[PDB]
Amino acid sequence: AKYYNEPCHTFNEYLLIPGLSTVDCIPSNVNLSTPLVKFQKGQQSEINLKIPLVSAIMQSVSGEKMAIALAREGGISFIFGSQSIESQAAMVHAVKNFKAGFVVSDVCHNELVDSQKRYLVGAGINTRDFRERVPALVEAGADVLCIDSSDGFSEWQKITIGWIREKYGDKVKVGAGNIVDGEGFRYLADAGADFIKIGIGGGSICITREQKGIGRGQATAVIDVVAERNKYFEETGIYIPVCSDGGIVYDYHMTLALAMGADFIMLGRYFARFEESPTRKVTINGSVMKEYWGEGSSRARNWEGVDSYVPYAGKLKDNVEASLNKVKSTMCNCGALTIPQLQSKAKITLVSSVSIVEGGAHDVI
Amino acid sequence: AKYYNEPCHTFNEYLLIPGLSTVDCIPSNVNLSTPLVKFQKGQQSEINLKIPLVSAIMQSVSGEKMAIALAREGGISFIFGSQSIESQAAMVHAVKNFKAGFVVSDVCHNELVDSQKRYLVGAGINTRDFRERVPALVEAGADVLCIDSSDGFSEWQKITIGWIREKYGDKVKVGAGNIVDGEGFRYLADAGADFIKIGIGGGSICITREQKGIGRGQATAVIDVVAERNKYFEETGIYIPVCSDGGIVYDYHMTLALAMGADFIMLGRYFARFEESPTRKVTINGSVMKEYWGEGSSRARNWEGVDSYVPYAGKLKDNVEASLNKVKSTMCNCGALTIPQLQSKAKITLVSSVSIVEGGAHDVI
Amino acid sequence: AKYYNEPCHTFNEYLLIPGLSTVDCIPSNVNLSTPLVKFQKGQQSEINLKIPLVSAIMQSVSGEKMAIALAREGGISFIFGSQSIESQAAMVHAVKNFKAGFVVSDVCHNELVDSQKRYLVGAGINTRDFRERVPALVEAGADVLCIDSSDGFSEWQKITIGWIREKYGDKVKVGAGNIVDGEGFRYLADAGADFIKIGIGGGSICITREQKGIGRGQATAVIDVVAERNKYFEETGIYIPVCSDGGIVYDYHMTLALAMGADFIMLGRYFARFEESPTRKVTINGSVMKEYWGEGSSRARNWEGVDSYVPYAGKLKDNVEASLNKVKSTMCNCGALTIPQLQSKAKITLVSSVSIVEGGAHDVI
Amino acid sequence: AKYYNEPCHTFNEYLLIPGLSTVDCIPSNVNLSTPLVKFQKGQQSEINLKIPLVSAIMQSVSGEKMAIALAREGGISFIFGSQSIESQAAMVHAVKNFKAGFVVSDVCHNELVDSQKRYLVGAGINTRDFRERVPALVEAGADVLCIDSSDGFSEWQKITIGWIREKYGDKVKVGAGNIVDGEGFRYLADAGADFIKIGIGGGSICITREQKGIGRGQATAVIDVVAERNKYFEETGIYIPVCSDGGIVYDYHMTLALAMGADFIMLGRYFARFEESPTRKVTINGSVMKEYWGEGSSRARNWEGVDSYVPYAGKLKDNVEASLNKVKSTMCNCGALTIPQLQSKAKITLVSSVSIVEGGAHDVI
Ligand SMILES: COc1c(C)c2c(c(O)c1C/C=C(\C)CCC(=O)O)C(=O)OC2
Ligand SMILES: COc1c(C)c2c(c(O)c1C/C=C(\C)CCC(=O)O)C(=O)OC2
Ligand SMILES: COc1c(C)c2c(c(O)c1C/C=C(\C)CCC(=O)O)C(=O)OC2
Ligand SMILES: COc1c(C)c2c(c(O)c1C/C=C(\C)CCC(=O)O)C(=O)OC2
Ligand SMILES: NC(=O)c1ncn([C@@H]2O[C@H](COP(=O)(O)O)[C@@H](O)[C@H]2O)n1
Ligand SMILES: NC(=O)c1ncn([C@@H]2O[C@H](COP(=O)(O)O)[C@@H](O)[C@H]2O)n1
Ligand SMILES: NC(=O)c1ncn([C@@H]2O[C@H](COP(=O)(O)O)[C@@H](O)[C@H]2O)n1
Ligand SMILES: NC(=O)c1ncn([C@@H]2O[C@H](COP(=O)(O)O)[C@@H](O)[C@H]2O)n1
Ligand SMILES: [K+]
Ligand SMILES: [K+]
Ligand SMILES: [K+]
Ligand SMILES: [K+]
Ligand code: NA
Ligand code: NA
Ligand code: NA
Ligand code: NA
Repeated sequence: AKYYNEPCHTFNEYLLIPGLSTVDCIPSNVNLSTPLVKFQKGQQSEINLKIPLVSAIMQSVSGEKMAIALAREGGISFIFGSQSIESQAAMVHAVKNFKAGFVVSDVCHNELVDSQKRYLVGAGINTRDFRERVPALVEAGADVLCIDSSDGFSEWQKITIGWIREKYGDKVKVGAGNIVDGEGFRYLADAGADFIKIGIGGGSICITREQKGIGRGQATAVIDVVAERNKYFEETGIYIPVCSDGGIVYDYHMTLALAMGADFIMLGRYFARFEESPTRKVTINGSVMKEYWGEGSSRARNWEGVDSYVPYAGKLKDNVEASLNKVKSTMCNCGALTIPQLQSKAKITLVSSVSIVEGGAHDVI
Repeated sequence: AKYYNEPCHTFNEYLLIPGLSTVDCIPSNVNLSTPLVKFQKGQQSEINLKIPLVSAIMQSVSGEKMAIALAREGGISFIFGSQSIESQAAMVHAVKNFKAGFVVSDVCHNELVDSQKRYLVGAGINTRDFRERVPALVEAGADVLCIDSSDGFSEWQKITIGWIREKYGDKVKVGAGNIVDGEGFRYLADAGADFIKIGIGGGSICITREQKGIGRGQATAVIDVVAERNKYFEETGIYIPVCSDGGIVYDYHMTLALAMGADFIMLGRYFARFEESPTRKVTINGSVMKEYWGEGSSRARNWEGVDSYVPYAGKLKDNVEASLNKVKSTMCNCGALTIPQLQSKAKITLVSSVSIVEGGAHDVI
Repeated sequence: AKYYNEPCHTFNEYLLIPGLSTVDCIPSNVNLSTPLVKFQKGQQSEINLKIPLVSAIMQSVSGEKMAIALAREGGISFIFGSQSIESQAAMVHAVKNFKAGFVVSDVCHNELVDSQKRYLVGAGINTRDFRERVPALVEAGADVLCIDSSDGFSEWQKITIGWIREKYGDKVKVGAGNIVDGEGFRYLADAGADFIKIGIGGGSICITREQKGIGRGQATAVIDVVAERNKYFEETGIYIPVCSDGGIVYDYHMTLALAMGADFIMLGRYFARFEESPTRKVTINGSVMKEYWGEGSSRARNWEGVDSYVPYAGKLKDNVEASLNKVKSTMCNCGALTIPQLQSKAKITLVSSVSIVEGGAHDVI
Repeated sequence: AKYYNEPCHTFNEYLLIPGLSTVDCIPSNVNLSTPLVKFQKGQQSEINLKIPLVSAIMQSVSGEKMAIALAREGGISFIFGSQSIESQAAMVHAVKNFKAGFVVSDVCHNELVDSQKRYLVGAGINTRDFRERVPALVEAGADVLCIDSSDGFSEWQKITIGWIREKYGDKVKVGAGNIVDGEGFRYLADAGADFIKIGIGGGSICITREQKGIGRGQATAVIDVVAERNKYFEETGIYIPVCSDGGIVYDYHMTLALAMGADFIMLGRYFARFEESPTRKVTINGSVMKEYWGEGSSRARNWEGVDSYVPYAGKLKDNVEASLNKVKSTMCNCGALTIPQLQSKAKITLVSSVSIVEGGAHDVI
């Protein structure tokens, strides 16, 4: 077998060490734009998010209301593919035609839209019924697709991406994953993926141990994939955006993920807490909660995972603004006005096993 | 004294990183056959389990019902030697002649059997009364034997194996152990053991600390012994199968043990939970349990250990099938269709002390 | 991004290994004097504390009573700058003119005073209203100033120090910070700071995680900054005193901080517990407590942090004497009669993650 | 300051890996004799314990009854020096003349005795009143002395040993300590100590943190001192026995300490639990306990430490026999018939931070 020189680490094990903060670096001047799909050296990505956040490909997270609310703030949602093809396509259609009208024939500056001023939206696909699902999603106006899988290091993803390239060329964008090391990244890169998703085991509703025992600390996975991605860019001139998917517990984990090289972040739990998630708001002994279940739970694929509750946080807007203000502020502490500058200048340290306690409040009531 | 460069590690500290999964790798096509006894280069083992699981040499685990139920699924049981010679021989006889008849003279495709279609069965032996016990076990039809001891790195095991080789040549198969490093493996190998058992301290009912303070993390022990075993094979052309005995807490620990090089796994607690274990099913406040005690407990050698209870799991069959389906699935994630292929391709990483939390469910109710 | 070879560590992870204790080293002969502001090689600092302790620049810690009580024992207080300029200046004035009289016009041997026998006092300043605040503090008789910030690695601190040097030359002393590595130290050194404050995240009332995720273990930060400070001294002949700010939980952490190279220590919680802190003494179910809130709490900047309680410890005097007696005693165990000698001779070891338990009381009721 | 390449470790972090156990190694044939005082190459120590255990120099442990009971089993006690000179001398006298008679003038094979068949006994001394105390202890018949201190790396110990050598030459044996590294060992060795005591912080009733912050993991201290001791022996031909003092929680820690090179072990808590300790047997809610307080507690030096209770274990004899049987058994697992052979052959591994759980009982009720 093959072993590694170092054990893997998660986001909670790192802290950012400040760099020189210049007078021009104030939160309001920080630009959080980031590339969504691959491009060649010297070019810009055809699709750029205005904020580096995308909602997870999950029944309990990315419905049409979520896709609209997130696109309004500059991010994009990946409508879950764990439903009928007709049903998923309808959600995509509804998001693409939201600015049309509520009836029949009887102003956000950071909104993410296409040349027709329509909100951008993504859609998850699987390696099974893609020959039928993909065309339906394209016709519905889906702006980007993403193969949804726990282990993307599969010949099935290569076949799926190939079928798409052969039928649509580079006109249909498709993300692939998840992978956790350079090998996996490289395989999906050569296969043609437009962006590669990183992460296995990190998800809040994912229990590696009580399952198959596959996975890797999210930080180590990101750092490793990013290095491979950069090597790949140098060899081929092709820059493939990568997504850190899962494991985000605190807002600062977002800054860490971006600093380590992730272009954007995929979150489930974070977004499930919002009013706009498709789940039910349930009140439990004075506490308003929201349902949250993984795609691996029996409750999902009935059309490996856990079914739970997350505290209600209110509307997506105020929460995302609060989170990103903290990211922007930290970026300035690091001397960065943009994500690429942060990825270049960030000073990232690992913290001791016997520590972390000093970081929080201690010896006080 | 002699010290080591690295501290030892247990199974819970590792995770498997996926490899390329090909289209032909589906769980149902995974072959879990594995060698039980040593053979020369270019040959096949005279005895091959159909599944890499064997039940522990314990009074509370391997009785005749267990031996039958496990052999039916492709594994083998080692009838405990902590009983009279006449008593142990009778159990072996009963298993060997089960397909004869229930009265007097008045279709499982993965069953493990001999050329006479009789279920295979093993039997534990000790370094004391082997001159009387061995012959009785052979006459009873025991297919394989195994010296049962916590520290097999002993001249007593060499003497026992020698007496067997001198009286039966290579016609009687005998496993030896337990050992935890290359030195111990090598000693029992040169002594003639047909398979070597790995593990000291890992057992669920074993408390190293509150005892002698001998032992080693099961993962490190396996990895070390396997390297020595491979070196030995290269020098002599003799391949000695090794058994990871104890420390298996979760199903994925099985995949880990095999990936690290263990040919098969010995379990006690896992099998004690089944209907077929010889212990009593006792109901405690709505919870049906089964008794489980170690061979080192006073409750056993009365014919060092602990006496406890394990939750009833039902019949052996459905449980073993569920466990192995998960192993097979993980093997495909690793790009392996067989155990040898898994041992060759597995990518095994250690996980941080400050982690493991990310792996399971977190920040959710 | 930039990574490090070792994870950071906190004070709780270290222990001092004794050196040769000579007959002349008794606690009463230990000199705890230490430099407060920078000087050139061959000179002495214009200001020397008699004890290496200074109270934090916080509303709940350094009021006029605290400044007087601490100066009497040989330390200095930094009157909080999170109040009106007129208000802060009045506190400084009151401390400077305390030995004048209680009415109107109708003997501590370790006291820290100026050439006029008046108690020394410091005052915190910010990078915003310094053009108005500084002059007012100088006129009031402030002996030393200190820019109060969580991330001193800022162009704003350079501008502030510059404005001070241009208007007052080297006649007005100003400390800067906080920083946690050589880079940050070097930047503030070249900027002209008279002393540099070390520490981000360590504070008892500071929660890095639930915030921005910036920081570093206090021990590692001190050790790193001190090495840079020593390198800087060798290159320029300028010795810049450094302050370990925050993270002190136990008295021995004080000895550790000094041994690692910190010239003096800044504490908040430690001093808040005293009668002389400006907060209210509140009795909670038989326990007399004192309020303690960080400057980052909403309760403070209303003229990021937490509001809490700390157990009442009584008057500053008896507590500081008890603490320093322990430091002095430990210094002799290390063969040191002075702080510089301790920094030179201390033998400092890191302790294992799996330990620390042996250090305290164990296996006893 | 001076730092180290590795963090220190305690006994709980190690396990012994078995070696070849020969047929002649049975517990009853294991010899636990060990040297108490220094000797030259080619010679034997003038005093050899029959078992490697000595009771701590504590008021709550080593009284006359303890000294008698322990000497009967082959060990020696160090009558506490924290009492009047007349009082301590009387205890020594009583032990030396126990085989005389209970009234006035009106058969253990492992007993430790002198040429007059009298039980051996030791006595602790301090660096203060030794000019009066020593003569009184010698006249009383004390067989060996030991300077009692938490930091033996002191010029005071050199002066004390010197005064003894000048007045008695090498006729009076005196141990010194405690130290935790090669430097300290070397200093007391050159000073003339007959044996050197290792350990600071390990004691069950010692709380390093809540004190001065001096100390080192007991295992690391022993390993380091032993290496220095062996180097010293090679350079001078003088073999100085060393004592691992404190930190023994389990019986296997005894085997570990000896395997790492300690010639003998000093214990406090272990012996306090016995009927023969001078403290009071107190019954607390059905549990018979014994008082146990450190020499650093105010309760002691009233003629830094804690006052507590330890569960009653009964008579010293049965307990020491049980403990040593386990040590002897483990020694055979390691292929050792004597302590020197164990120190030479022991294979000692460190165990992972994330482990230790596997070692004990797990996943069972
Ligand atoms: C597919 O959605 C995921 C993803 C993206 C991830 C994980 C996961 O468990 C599931 C659910 C797993 C399912 C439905 C089993 C099918 C499969 O193999 O894909 C994970 O651990 O990392 C990433
Ligand atoms: C023999 O069965 C075992 C085995 C196989 C192992 C251990 C163990 O404790 C016992 C019971 C120990 C007994 C009955 C003491 C006799 C002996 O020395 O064999 C263990 O720790 O690793 C493996
Ligand atoms: C300024 O006072 C501090 C200091 C000195 C430190 C920290 C901190 O949180 C605050 C409060 C932080 C505030 C009021 C936000 C403004 C700022 O950015 O300065 C810390 O973590 O290390 C040192
Ligand atoms: C002297 O007895 C000890 C010993 C042997 C040790 C320690 C200790 O705390 C005390 C009590 C400490 C006292 C009475 C203070 C006087 C002194 O300095 O000796 C310890 O930590 O390691 C070893
Ligand atoms: N284990 C499951 O059932 C399941 N369902 C989804 N997931 C993974 O977890 C991610 C969400 O993680 P989280 O809640 O944001 O930590 C998803 O985008 C996906 O990669 N895991
Ligand atoms: N300590 C004991 O009393 C005892 N009895 C059996 N054992 C060991 O534990 C193994 C079972 O481990 P487990 O329950 O499967 O974790 C046995 O095969 C044996 O090697 N240990
Ligand atoms: N987080 C906050 O609100 C806050 N307020 C003050 N501080 C920092 O904490 C220090 C006090 O730490 P402590 O209480 O002594 O551990 C201050 O000197 C400052 O550097 N942090
Ligand atoms: N801290 C104290 O008050 C105190 N008193 C004794 N000791 C140390 O602890 C040892 C006993 O340790 P333990 O109880 O056996 O773990 C003593 O021999 C001595 O070195 N420490
Ligand atoms: K900065
Ligand atoms: K795969
Ligand atoms: K000393
Ligand atoms: K052995
Ligand atoms: Na903190
Ligand atoms: Na998880
Ligand atoms: Na202790
Ligand atoms: Na165990």
